[PDB]
Amino acid sequence: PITFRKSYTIVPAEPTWSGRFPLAEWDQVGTITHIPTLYFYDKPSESFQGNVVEILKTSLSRVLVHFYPMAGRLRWLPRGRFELNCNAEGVEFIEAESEGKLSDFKDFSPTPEFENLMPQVNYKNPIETIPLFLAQVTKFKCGGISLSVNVSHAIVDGQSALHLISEWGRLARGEPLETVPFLDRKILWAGEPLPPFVSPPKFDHKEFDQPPFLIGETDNVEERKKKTIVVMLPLSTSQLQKLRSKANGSKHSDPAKGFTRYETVTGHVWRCACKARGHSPEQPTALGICIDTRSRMEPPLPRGYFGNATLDVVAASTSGELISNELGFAASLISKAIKNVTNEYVMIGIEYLKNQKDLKKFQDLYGNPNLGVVSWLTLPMYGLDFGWGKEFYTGPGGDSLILPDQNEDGSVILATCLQVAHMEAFKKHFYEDI
Ligand SMILES: CC(C)(COP(=O)(O)OP(=O)(O)OC[C@H]1O[C@@H](n2cnc3c(N)ncnc32)[C@H](O)[C@@H]1OP(=O)(O)O)[C@@H](O)C(=O)NCCC(=O)NCCS
Repeated sequence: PITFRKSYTIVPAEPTWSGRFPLAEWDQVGTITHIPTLYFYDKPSESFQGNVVEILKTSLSRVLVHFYPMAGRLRWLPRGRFELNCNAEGVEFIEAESEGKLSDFKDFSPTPEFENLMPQVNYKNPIETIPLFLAQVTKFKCGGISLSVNVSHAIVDGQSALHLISEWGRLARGEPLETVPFLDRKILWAGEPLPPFVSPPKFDHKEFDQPPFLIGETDNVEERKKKTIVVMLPLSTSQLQKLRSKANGSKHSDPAKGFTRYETVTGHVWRCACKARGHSPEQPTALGICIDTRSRMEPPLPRGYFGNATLDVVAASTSGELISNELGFAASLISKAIKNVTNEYVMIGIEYLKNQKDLKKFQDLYGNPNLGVVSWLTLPMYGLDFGWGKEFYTGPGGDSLILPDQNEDGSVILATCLQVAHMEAFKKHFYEDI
């Protein structure tokens, strides 16, 4: 319920480098729409006499000096490629008021009806009118505050978007940058040939293939149209210890290193989805894993590298093998697909994309029979202070998310997007068939 909405354009507070800015291959594939994050704050203490909206606008303007690419626009190039125009056209900031209360919210979680709180984007508009960054602050009726931030995956991954947001808070409190951004995407060979390969590369990565369809049909529009649903499913510390010890008992597990939380939960989720979808045993199925490459390259990417450095790697199996084998088998498929990602693997993946004739077939928003599990377990989300205090909740809006549980260290919450026809069976196996 919204009672006021007023929208402003924010440009950097000082002149900034202007011109044409080429993007890494990872910038131009996968998700190129906006990553949305929500932050909720309690009514500021009586101590606070600053101006909330003005603090936000002013510090955003100052932080855009150091992150000036965020203030630019995209422009299409030939062959599905695109680049950034650093033109300091600016970002959209919205100040809004509501006559709802913080206490009206049933609970806090990526949920719809929150859309009055998020700046909505019209992706059919011409590209040079679409800001890469949109923020909305909303004052509620009893003094609570909400802040949604929406930042293009076409120019950053989630790590770099949260870097931007964190520095925004720091500068609003008047203190210096924690991590200086490294902005030159040439370090990732943006718009440039890779070094020569010593040994010629074998282009055999699973993610180069297109994800399978359901065994009967020949394309996936029928599945794409079906009604889905998001449910939040907690996993307590002890449930995770059970799942993990069960997976480590399998001889596919690594000795001296167990399965991680991500590996275990993701294998469990893949098995549960397979059981719930009632596939024939031969049904191919692929699971997508986001992998941050920053520290996986040699040389590792520079500290504070600002851009997309995350790639989606695929593990694949059949529904019947996943269902019929123990949990450790599935987890070992996840773990093996992750351990494959060495420096050589990354460079071969970039070379593949450089040599593709059209990137449009790797862009825009997967589901049944396939799956994606995005780890949010290490993203520096928490403690964003502008300051009227830290937030009391923050979270994001075929993909499921593994979020940490901000109120019990080590516990997690799966944000699961599945078809309505399969959600009930999924929940049942998720807890029971532990
Ligand atoms: C692929 C990935 C998900 C695998 O995670 P993983 O299976 O936990 O394996 P890791 O090697 O990263 O970490 C092992 C353990 O040490 C911790 N850890 C290891 N390296 C770490 C690092 N560099 N920073 C923080 N924590 C780390 C992890 O939290 C994990 O702990 P857990 O088992 O208690 O959960 C992870 O490495 C990754 O790339 N994360 C990226 C998520 C992301 O960027 N998503 C947003 C995309 S827009």
